[PDB]
Amino acid sequence: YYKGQTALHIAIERRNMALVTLLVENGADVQAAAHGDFFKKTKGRPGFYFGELPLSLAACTNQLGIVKFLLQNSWQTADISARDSVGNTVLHALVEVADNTADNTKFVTSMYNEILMLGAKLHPTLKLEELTNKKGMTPLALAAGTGKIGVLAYILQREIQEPECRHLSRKFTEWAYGPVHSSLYDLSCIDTCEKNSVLEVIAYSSSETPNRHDMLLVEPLNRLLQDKWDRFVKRIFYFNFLVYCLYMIIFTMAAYYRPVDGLPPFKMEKTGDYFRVTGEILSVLGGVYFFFRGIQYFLQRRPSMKTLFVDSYSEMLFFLQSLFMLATVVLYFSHLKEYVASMVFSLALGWTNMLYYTRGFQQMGIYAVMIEKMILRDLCRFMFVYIVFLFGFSTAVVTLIEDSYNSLYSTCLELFKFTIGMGDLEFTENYDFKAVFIILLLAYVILTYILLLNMLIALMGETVNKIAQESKNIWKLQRAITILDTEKSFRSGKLLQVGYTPDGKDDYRWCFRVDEVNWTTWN
Amino acid sequence: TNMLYYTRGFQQMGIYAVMIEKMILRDLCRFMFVYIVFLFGFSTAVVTLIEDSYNSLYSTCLELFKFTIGMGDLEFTENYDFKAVFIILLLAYVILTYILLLNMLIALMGETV
Amino acid sequence: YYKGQTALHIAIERRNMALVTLLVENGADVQAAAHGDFFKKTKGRPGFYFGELPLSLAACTNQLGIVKFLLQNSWQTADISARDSVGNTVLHALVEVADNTADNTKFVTSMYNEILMLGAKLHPTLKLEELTNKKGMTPLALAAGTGKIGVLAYILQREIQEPECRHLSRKFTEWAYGPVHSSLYDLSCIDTCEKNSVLEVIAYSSSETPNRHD
Ligand SMILES: CCCCCCCCCCCCCCCCCC(=O)OC[C@H](COP(=O)(O)O[C@@H]1[C@H](O)[C@H](O)[C@@H](O)[C@H](O)[C@H]1O)OC(=O)CCCCCCCCCCCCCCCCC
Ligand SMILES: CCCCCCCC/C=C/CCCCCCCC(=O)O[C@@H](COC(=O)CCCCCCCCCCCCCCC)COP(=O)([O-])OCC[N+](C)(C)C
Ligand SMILES: CCCCCCCC/C=C/CCCCCCCC(=O)O[C@@H](COC(=O)CCCCCCCCCCCCCCC)COP(=O)([O-])OCC[N+](C)(C)C
Ligand SMILES: CCCCCCCC/C=C\CCCCCCCC(=O)O[C@@H](COC(=O)CCCCCCCCCCCCCCC)COP(=O)([O-])OCC[N+](C)(C)C
Ligand SMILES: CCCCCCCC/C=C\CCCCCCCC(=O)O[C@@H](COC(=O)CCCCCCCCCCCCCCC)COP(=O)([O-])OCC[N+](C)(C)C
Ligand SMILES: CCCCCCCC/C=C\CCCCCCCC(=O)O[C@@H](COC(=O)CCCCCCCCCCCCCCC)COP(=O)([O-])OCC[N+](C)(C)C
Ligand SMILES: CCCCCCCC/C=C\CCCCCCCC(=O)O[C@@H](COC(=O)CCCCCCCCCCCCCCC)COP(=O)([O-])OCC[N+](C)(C)C
Ligand SMILES: CCCCCCCC/C=C\CCCCCCCC(=O)O[C@@H](COC(=O)CCCCCCCCCCCCCCC)COP(=O)([O-])OCC[N+](C)(C)C
Ligand SMILES: CCCCCCCC/C=C\CCCCCCCC(=O)O[C@@H](COC(=O)CCCCCCCCCCCCCCC)COP(=O)([O-])OCC[N+](C)(C)C
Ligand SMILES: CCCCCCCC/C=C\CCCCCCCC(=O)O[C@@H](COC(=O)CCCCCCCCCCCCCCC)COP(=O)([O-])OCC[N+](C)(C)C
Ligand SMILES: CCCCCCCC/C=C\CCCCCCCC(=O)O[C@@H](COC(=O)CCCCCCCCCCCCCCC)COP(=O)([O-])OCC[N+](C)(C)C
Ligand SMILES: CCCCCCCC/C=C\CCCCCCCC(=O)O[C@@H](COC(=O)CCCCCCCCCCCCCCC)COP(=O)([O-])OCC[N+](C)(C)C
Repeated sequence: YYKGQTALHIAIERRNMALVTLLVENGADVQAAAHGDFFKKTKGRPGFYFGELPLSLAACTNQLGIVKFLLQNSWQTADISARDSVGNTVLHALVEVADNTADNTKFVTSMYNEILMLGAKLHPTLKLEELTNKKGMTPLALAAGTGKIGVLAYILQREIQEPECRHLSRKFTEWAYGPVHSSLYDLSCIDTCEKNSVLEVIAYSSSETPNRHDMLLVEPLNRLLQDKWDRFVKRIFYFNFLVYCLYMIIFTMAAYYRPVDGLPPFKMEKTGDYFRVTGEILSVLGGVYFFFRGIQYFLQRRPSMKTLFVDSYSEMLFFLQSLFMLATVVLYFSHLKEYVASMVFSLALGWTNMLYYTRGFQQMGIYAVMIEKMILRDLCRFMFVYIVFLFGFSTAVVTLIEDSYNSLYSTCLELFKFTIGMGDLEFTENYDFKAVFIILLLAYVILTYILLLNMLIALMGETVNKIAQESKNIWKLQRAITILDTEKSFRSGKLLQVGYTPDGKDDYRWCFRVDEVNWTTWN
Repeated sequence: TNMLYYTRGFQQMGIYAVMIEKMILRDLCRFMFVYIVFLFGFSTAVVTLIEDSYNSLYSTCLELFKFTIGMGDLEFTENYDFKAVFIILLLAYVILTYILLLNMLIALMGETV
Repeated sequence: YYKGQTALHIAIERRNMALVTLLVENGADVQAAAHGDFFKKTKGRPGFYFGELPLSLAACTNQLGIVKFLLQNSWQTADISARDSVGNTVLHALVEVADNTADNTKFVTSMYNEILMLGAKLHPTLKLEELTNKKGMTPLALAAGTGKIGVLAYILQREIQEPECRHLSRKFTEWAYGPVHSSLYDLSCIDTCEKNSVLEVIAYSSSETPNRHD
């Protein structure tokens, strides 16, 4: 629990820089391995993780005066990389500790700056940040995966104004003509990475992973995806939308002009049945595509059990459409007319799934997201209570009905008509007590139609006030996944020379030119 | 309808005519795209299921425009083969268009104002 | 791209008022014609437009101490009208540079005031603002067409309290009886103009033309 904890960790955590000097002189190392349960991540534990090592403790402790000592001393030669039981360095661990609190953000980014410079002052034989833990995650990708927008904003916009420590900048200003100043944001492992690009870790994040939808508003990401969109994804996406529209046009007439005379599999006799069979072939193949394209989404991401049903909603409804399609093949060869039952569900899913492709458009794509955030937030709450009432008063009505509205379906059906403006208050005279029948419908009308539908409109109006910004930020991620999937299924930015590493060479960098214009920054 | 031009000589009415513009384009265009996707989506799905004169894409698209104006019969055909399909598919239509998307329009149309 | 750019434009843009003094003494004119693609409007170009002329550069640069020098010197006699490849003067160009940012609004209107007075101190044989570019647009109509509400608010409400420079005011207070004070806003080329009244350029503006409705 307190395993590995030396007296030097006491000298640090108690904010006593004097004894940390003395304790290492006695032999007690500064590479001490606090592999204790208290000293690992919480995961249901009241503990604190800092990096398993003294240097990592002081960095995560509001202790800068100490951290410089753990390196600059003659007694011990504490390695600055110095991984732990999980591979995390001081820089990794210094991302594990961030909480997105503003007071924590200002602190971690200040400290995170200082160890980098110190890691360059002593020996440049590094690339600190290109080290990975035992999840194969750099601190950059670790702040993106763990949802640490504050650190991510720093690492991307990192500019250090001094000669030796500018190679570790990743925001280079190239030219300026007064108010105009032009940056050269580095793209190394934001879009092109071997392991865990920033974009492949924001967009493809698990649903919790906080601030999934804010991590892209971090400049240059909103601006780089819009470059990929305007350049080589707007053309492909609108071609994906074409083929899907044509596919739906083709699966629709092959469904509209289906046979009605016999059993399946029907047989080709006339010319017009050769045009539909292709319409049926070209229909099913897309259902193999959206099937395999859906299986891949559950084998090249392998999202958890929860992450089938909390954030993958579109990918489900194209896969689900494919299941109703590949149930429509099994039952068109099983000699069964229930393929139609599956086939109309495929159409209904299919056309509704145009509401996917309207994410290539801002005001329409935000609209498609509000629809999501109403189906789940306002319509689920509604349709639970509405079914309680509907089935509540239905039973109460069909109970009262005797001796064919003496049925629970038609009563639940006739009471669904009050809500669509088609309720007869006289759909039965087959009862024994009229005040009961009508007090019980007026109770239904008042509670469901007058109150609860109109209440839905109110809920549904309080939601729009809230998700106006969130749904734009959910829209840009949906377009991001569209950009990234297009890439995996064109290199952005040019290979500019920005400066020089502190060993003599040209620091070649793939960089994204941005052009801002201020009027108080005359320098 | 072009009287709604000349009501710009009046403040509270002329502002009203401008809100009408900024709803036709902002809220009703977004609505009537998605509404036609659903309408034509579920219509095809219904007239597919219909056999042997509601075996038509017009009248089905027409009868499904009646759920939104409060005139939708959930029994405008018995000419089908599967009733759960016909009614799950209309309730899907009603819930998505009438209960959700019209009432959502009112919400959008209220955030605009 | 950098065409026409002299070493004097360097001495200005680098905010060095000392070398601008020396460089004109060597013959390098202060009517220099920076007809370069970088020095024209963006229209899909990462450039900066200032007015194609040094006097126009410093006016659009957070440089007032320099602008008075480009006129008040014995070595060269920089014309204050001094049109460019598109006809814009310092006053026109000083509207092209406005962005409606509040920090830019306070700046351009302060500077836009100063060249007018200086344009009156040296020689009144002008009507600076009644000069037009090659679109037939004065700086007034150019701030209305280009959507520059901050400059437009200045030019219309322009009142300068001093004897010689009040003819360039266009907001004259006539009478006052304590709390009551009565203005006389000038209407010359707001409603009655030969070319491009302010109202005929706000209302009849293209749809982008920002702040049409403000
Ligand atoms: C026999 C089987 C019986 C059935 C049960 C089996 C399980 C059901 C399937 C599981 C799924 C259930 C879905 C329930 C309905 C709601 C769906 C909906 O709001 O999804 C919006 C979605 C948005 O994008 P995405 O999801 O990509 O974005 C996500 C998302 O934003 C996330 O928050 C962010 O992390 C991030 O942005 C990104 O990760 O976009 C679309 O889904 C495309 C548009 C599709 C239309 C959306 C409208 C709703 C249609 C529902 C009804 C279908 C049509 C009628 C069918 C009739 C009967 C057959
Ligand atoms: C997907 C979500 C639901 C959408 C649908 C929404 C609609 C409402 C929900 C409908 C769902 C339930 C449908 C009925 C289930 C089978 C029994 C049945 O049909 O009737 C039984 C009758 O007696 C009853 O129905 C009362 C017993 C309760 C059954 C339902 C469980 C309660 C939860 C669910 C209820 C919701 C409560 C609120 C929920 C929080 C048996 O009789 P019968 O089969 O009719 O046989 C003919 C009898 N005859 C010979 C006399 C003619
Ligand atoms: C102004 C905006 C629209 C307003 C109207 C809104 C209403 C909905 C929109 C209606 C617009 C389309 C109307 C149909 C076009 C002609 C084909 C036709 O009539 O039916 C064809 C059938 O098969 C089909 O209709 C399926 C093929 C798709 C056709 C439409 C293209 C998809 C986009 C548009 C669709 C929207 C999708 C969502 C949009 C994002 C051919 O058959 P028929 O001609 O009937 O011939 C009689 C056949 N009989 C002998 C068997 C009896
Ligand atoms: C094709 C979509 C293009 C999209 C753009 C246009 C926008 C869409 C807008 C408007 C729609 C306009 C067309 C409406 C149809 C009327 C004409 C017609 O087909 O009549 C025939 C019906 O046809 C069928 O039964 C064929 C059904 C499947 C067709 C799908 C294409 C086939 C695959 C290849 C496609 C090419 C792939 C390349 C695509 C680039 C008449 O025959 P029938 O006597 O009714 O007999 C039918 C069977 N029955 C016995 C059951 C009755
Ligand atoms: C080989 C037959 C040739 C003839 C076919 C005739 C065409 C008839 C149509 C459709 C019939 C074609 C077969 C079914 C396709 C299923 C739909 C599909 O895949 O959609 C995908 C297209 O992405 C593709 O890669 C599609 C395949 C390439 C297009 C080739 C045909 C287009 C020809 C015509 C070209 C235009 C010129 C015509 C006039 C305008 C959609 O993109 P996605 O990335 O999958 O995103 C959705 C999935 N997600 C939500 C889970 C992310
Ligand atoms: C077979 C034929 C299939 C149809 C052709 C399809 C292929 C060609 C498709 C698309 C090419 C481009 C279409 C025009 C877009 C205009 C832009 C616009 O107004 O955008 C605005 C609204 O969004 C819309 O207006 C889009 C409306 C829905 C999609 C286009 C209608 C046609 C498809 C319907 C019929 C489907 C059913 C089948 C029909 C038969 C949003 O603004 P923005 O523009 O995003 O502004 C930039 C903001 N941003 C940079 C932050 C993002
Ligand atoms: C037989 C017996 C049947 C019983 C009755 C059957 C009723 C069936 C229906 C609804 C059942 C009741 C569900 C109540 C949910 C409460 C709202 C909620 O949590 O909203 C959250 C949605 O995010 C989610 O993850 C919840 C999604 C709920 C189900 C989604 C499927 C709906 C598909 C379509 C089907 C709909 C039409 C149904 C057609 C019939 C958002 O909430 P929030 O404001 O953000 O706060 C929570 C924050 N949080 C997200 C971080 C947690
Ligand atoms: C919100 C808190 C939850 C409350 C839930 C409990 C509430 C329950 C309340 C009341 C319970 C009892 C009501 C029914 C009477 C008993 C049955 C009976 O014999 O009926 C008979 C007595 O004849 C009548 O006319 C009906 C009696 C008057 C009912 C109206 C007053 C109550 C309405 C206020 C309702 C509550 C308001 C609440 C406001 C907050 C019916 O006969 P008829 O119809 O005259 O003749 C048949 C006609 N025929 C021949 C044409 C066929
Ligand atoms: C959040 C809580 C939710 C609510 C929970 C609690 C429930 C709240 C809900 C409903 C409760 C309130 C309504 C009570 C209904 C009584 C029914 C009754 O008795 O019918 C009997 C009327 O009997 C008569 O004697 C009629 C003459 C009296 C006039 C009644 C007023 C009209 C009622 C209308 C109400 C509609 C408006 C409702 C607007 C509110 C039937 O007998 P009859 O033979 O038909 O009539 C006599 C002969 N005659 C026709 C010649 C006259
Ligand atoms: C053939 C006969 C044709 C009719 C005669 C037409 C000619 C005579 C027409 C108009 C003369 C004046 C009418 C009264 C105006 C009252 C002012 C008022 O209340 O204004 C308010 C509401 O706006 C309205 O009340 C206006 C309502 C619509 C127009 C007038 C109704 C008659 C035309 C309908 C029938 C058409 C169909 C044909 C009918 C046969 C607004 O406030 P304000 O007043 O603006 O306040 C000042 C604010 N401001 C300074 C910022 C702006
Ligand atoms: C939102 C995400 C998208 C989901 C889309 C996919 C959803 C698709 C769901 C389901 C797909 C399958 C449904 C139909 C059954 C197959 C066809 C068949 O044989 O039907 C028969 C089986 O008899 C029945 O009674 C129907 C079976 C029960 C259906 C109700 C449960 C599902 C409702 C929940 C719906 C989803 C809730 C979603 C909540 C989130 C019909 O026979 P009948 O009617 O009994 O007899 C005929 C009557 N007659 C003789 C008078 C003529
Ligand atoms: C965002 C996502 C959007 C949604 C997407 C997913 C879709 C969501 C939408 C709809 C899905 C939920 C509804 C399922 C409908 C089933 C239809 C069916 O099976 O019909 C069969 C009923 O078969 C029976 O067995 C009836 C007895 C069971 C009671 C059923 C409850 C009432 C359903 C009412 C529902 C209305 C209320 C709906 C309120 C929600 C028909 O057979 P029958 O011969 O007529 O009946 C048997 C004999 N009897 C009459 C003597 C009893």
